[PDB]
Formats: sequence, C-alpha cells, structure tokens
Amino acid sequence: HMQFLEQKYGYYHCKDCNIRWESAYVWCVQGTNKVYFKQFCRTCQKSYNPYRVEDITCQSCKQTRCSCPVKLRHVDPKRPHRQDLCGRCKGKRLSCDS
Ligand SMILES: [Zn+2]
Ligand SMILES: [Zn+2]
Ligand SMILES: [Zn+2]
Repeated sequence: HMQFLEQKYGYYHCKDCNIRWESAYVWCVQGTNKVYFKQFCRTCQKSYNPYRVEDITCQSCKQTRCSCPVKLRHVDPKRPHRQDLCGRCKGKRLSCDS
C-alpha cells in the first residue's frame, strides 16, 4: 500500500509568473506538513510545493484532524480542482475531486 496521505489546504505562489493559487487537495504525508505531490503553475508548467499548508476545517463536523470520510464536497462547481495541474491525478481518468 502507498502510505496514507492527508488532504490539506495549500497556498501557492509562482514568483516567475507572479501567479498565486490555492488548493483544497494538497496531499501531505499523514500527520505532517510534508507535501507528497506537486502542483503545476498554469502558465510556466513548472512544479511547486505550497509555501503554507493548513488543516482543512471539515464541513461535515467543523473540526480539524477529524475522522469523517469527506471533509469538503467533491464534484464542486464552485471549488474546481485543476486535474491537469495536479501531481496526484493529472495522469489518471478520475480526478482527486471526482
Ligand atoms: Zn509559473
Ligand atoms: Zn469531520
Ligand atoms: Zn488531483
């Protein structure tokens, strides 16, 4: 099995393109802030870790570090996930948020 990963919230900045983005699908080594998968800048297509990681506040139970199966709804038109810029799912048929 791959090590368990912990979905967290990340803040990113590509200084070369001066593009900031955020993501609710930052995959961390569980229990840590170590980021296991890169995300890619939409303009220069280089790989980045976020400069800041935060625990997700669960929208099911309102806690951090909870055991709920889903903390943030999937398939969310108001909160898209760029599959093509995600180190975890850019090569897969189903995105992280599918
Ligand atoms: Zn860039
Ligand atoms: Zn929860
Ligand atoms: Zn993904």
